[PDB]
Amino acid sequence: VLSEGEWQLVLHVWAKVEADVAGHGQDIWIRLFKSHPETLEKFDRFKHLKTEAEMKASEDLKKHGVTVLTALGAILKKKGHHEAELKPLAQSHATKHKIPIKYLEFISEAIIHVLHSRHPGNFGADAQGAMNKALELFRKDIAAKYKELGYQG
Ligand code: HEM
Repeated sequence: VLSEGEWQLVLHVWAKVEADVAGHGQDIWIRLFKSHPETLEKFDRFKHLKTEAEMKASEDLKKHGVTVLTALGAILKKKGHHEAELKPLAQSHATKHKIPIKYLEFISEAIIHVLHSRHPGNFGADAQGAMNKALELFRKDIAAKYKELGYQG
């Protein structure tokens, strides 16, 4: 359980991210694919991209980034009361896409790296600690759902 003070730090920096959802989406997925190439293999729709240049020019990848950040933003705004939002996400990622928990850890790392680079003034040590706590809560609850659904993860 996070304290109200910790949620405030998380939503304060997220408000800045919302000023340019598409741009943040691009930086995050590009950071992930470059740092962990194996994650790209899970997208039959993007597995052909060979360079950072091709990724940055992809309109479809940009669109998907917006979809992903909008879904994550809705969860964070619930401040822990996200049971209803997690069910459909857990089902599709465990049963259809087959995404291991380890890959959710990799994208959490990419999110923190991008926020640190673009928002240093609003992402100091205390704020980073609060964001890590929020993302750990997310992964913990998704993992529990994965188990109930029959996927090891
Ligand atoms: C930050 C956590 C993530 C969020 C909030 C998220 C959200 C979503 C959403 C909303 C969709 C579309 C609806 C659906 O199929 O459920 C989606 C699709 C998908 N996600 Fe995720 N996702 C996350 C992490 C990942 C990761 C780490 C991978 C793989 C490395 C992944 C792979 C996929 C794939 C393959 C699809 C289908 C794309 C397509 O072919 O159109 N997701 N995700």
